[PDB]
Amino acid sequence: SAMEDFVRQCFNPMIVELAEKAMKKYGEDPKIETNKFAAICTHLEVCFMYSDFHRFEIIEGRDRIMAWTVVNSICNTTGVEKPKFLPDLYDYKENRFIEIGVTRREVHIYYLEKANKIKSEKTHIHIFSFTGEEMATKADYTLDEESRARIKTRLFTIRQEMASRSLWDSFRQS
Ligand SMILES: O=C(O)c1[nH]c(-c2ccc(-c3nnn[nH]3)cc2C(F)(F)F)cc(=O)c1O
Ligand SMILES: [Mn+2]
Ligand SMILES: [Mn+2]
Repeated sequence: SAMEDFVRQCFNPMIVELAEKAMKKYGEDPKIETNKFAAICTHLEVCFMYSDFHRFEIIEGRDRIMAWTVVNSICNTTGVEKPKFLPDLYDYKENRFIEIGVTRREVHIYYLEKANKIKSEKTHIHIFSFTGEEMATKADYTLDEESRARIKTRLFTIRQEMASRSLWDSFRQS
């Protein structure tokens, strides 16, 4: 499959390995579910890049045992309410957990979907699009403009790399 080849060619091995590990744990072949492989890699990349702006702690990518331990630790020290779902990042400046969404669809459709999933208003929600559009909780975008633009540039580049290889149409409809 070209998609698997693109993933290994445009994402760093650490992201590719973690993505494979996530899917392989639940009995999913990154070769059969190629478009899901790409999305997990793309989303993980965004989470890692968002954290490099320590103001952020990265819950995403960690195994469930390590991830919940980090969340439990933060919650006991900060007094922040324990989230029902494992969140992606934790802002230490704004003292709140953050959920990061990446969507091929329109930002608002995904934002409301994620809000419904985590009816916890404590968890901040930031949605990015491959079209350079972003929606966040209370329009607090957290990161500086430059930082945020760099994430959106990578997302657009991923989209165009897929499209040069004629893979974007399948990805957007999945
Ligand atoms: O585990 C998490 O925490 C997590 N999981 C996802 C997610 C859920 C379903 C699919 C899928 N696509 N096609 N079939 N399934 C892909 C993803 C991916 F974005 F990770 F790729 C999104 C999050 O934002 C998140 O935080
Ligand atoms: Mn997550
Ligand atoms: Mn997420």
